[PDB]
Amino acid sequence: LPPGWEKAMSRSSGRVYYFNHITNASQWERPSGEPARVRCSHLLVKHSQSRRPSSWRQEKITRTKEEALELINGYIQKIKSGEEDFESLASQFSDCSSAKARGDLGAFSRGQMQKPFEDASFALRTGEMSGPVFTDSGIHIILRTE
Ligand SMILES: CN(CC(N)=O)C(=O)c1nc(-c2ccccc2)[nH]c1C(=O)O
Repeated sequence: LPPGWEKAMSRSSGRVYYFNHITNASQWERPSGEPARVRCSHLLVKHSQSRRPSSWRQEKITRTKEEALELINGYIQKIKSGEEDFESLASQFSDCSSAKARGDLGAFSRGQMQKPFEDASFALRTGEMSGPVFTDSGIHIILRTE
C-alpha cells in the first residue's frame, strides 16, 4: 500500500479499512494509487496551547486542545458527508490568515512547512483530505489540491 498505509479492522463493523499514520486519513476502500512540489489548502483550529493562541477570529484563543480536536472532527464529518465543503468551512472557521483564500496555501517544496504538516501534505494523493494533523500552530485538516 502507498507511504503510511496500514490495514486495520473496524471497531463497530468488524469490516477491514485502511488508516494512514502520516496523514491520519481513514477510508473503507483499499488505496490503489513523490512529486517535488504539492499544493494544499488547510483549515486550522488553534487552542490555548498553540504557539500563537490568537487569530483573525478571536483575539484570545482559550479552547483546549481536546475541544479543538472535537471541532476538527465535526468539520471532517460535514465535509465527508458533503453537508459542507472544505472551502466553505476553511473560509468561516480556519484560525489561519489563509482562511480569506479558502485556505489555499499555494505550492510548496519539502523543507518549507512544519514537518508534520509537510509530511502529511506529501503523503496525500491529489484531491485527498487528511485527518487531524497536529503541529505547534494547532490542529489542521489538509486538502491536497495539486
Ligand atoms: C505561524 N504561526 C505561529 C507559530 N509559531 O506556529 C501560526 O500560528 C500560524 N501557522 C499557520 C500555518 C501553519 C501551517 C501551515 C500553514 C500556515 N498559520 C498561522 C497564523 O497564525 O495565521
